[PDB]
Amino acid sequence: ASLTEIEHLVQSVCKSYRETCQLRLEDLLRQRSNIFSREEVTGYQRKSMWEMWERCAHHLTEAIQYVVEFAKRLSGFMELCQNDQIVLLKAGAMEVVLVRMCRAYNADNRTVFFEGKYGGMELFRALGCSELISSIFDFSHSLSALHFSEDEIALYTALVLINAHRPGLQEKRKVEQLQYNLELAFHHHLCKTHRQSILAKLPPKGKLRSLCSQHVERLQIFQHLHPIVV
Ligand SMILES: CCS(=O)(=O)c1ccc(CC(=O)Nc2ccc(C(C)(C)C(=O)Nc3ccccc3)cc2)cc1
Repeated sequence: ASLTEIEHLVQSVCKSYRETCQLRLEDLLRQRSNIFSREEVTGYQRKSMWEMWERCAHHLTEAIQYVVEFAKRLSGFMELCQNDQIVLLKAGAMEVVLVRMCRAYNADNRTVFFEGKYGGMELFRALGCSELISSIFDFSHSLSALHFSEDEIALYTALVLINAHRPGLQEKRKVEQLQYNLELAFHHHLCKTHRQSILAKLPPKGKLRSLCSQHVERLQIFQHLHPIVV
């Protein structure tokens, strides 16, 4: 893999992320002053846990759909067998969402974009799972503070997804080769942008898995068997 191949692969992954990022970064940041009022917050707190889990699942499933599309545009991804595609997506899509969603987090007032406005962790009271939400907010606070560029998000989320250690993979060696090229690209690009300092600051990969797994443990009771097309 020449300089040209790596630098192509960078530009390419950043293309596919931009065409699938769901909400423009620009819009997210401008909407930061649009904050839920105390009345609006109380409205969400009073909702049943069934309705809140349903709404949140719906928004997560939409976010996953845009991640499927991102994966469908990674060159390498389609070359894999139907089984591994599904395996990487089942395991990975939600972890990508978690990373992506840090774009919708405002560290100044500890709020997240949700149904057209910004609100704090208190919006989600009715869900019951306060430890989890706090962990998600702490994680996002942490990721927020190192100012991931959009291309950094693209390169990083591509590696979140293209992970050769996922159990169930039938063509593991192929995923490794692809994981390896995405690593060269990420590192290459960090080098050119003088951003190599973020590497030691990234979360451990087991952290994404655990937050997303903890999530699904407290969601299992309300939602399972989600249709999600490829
Ligand atoms: C993700 C792409 S994006 O364009 O940046 C974006 C699109 C749409 C939205 C609006 C939007 O769905 N907000 C939203 C949705 C859910 C949650 C909660 C309920 C806390 C949640 O469960 N978060 C979570 C995320 C990943 C993994 C596990 C849990 C909080 C906020 C926000 C950001």
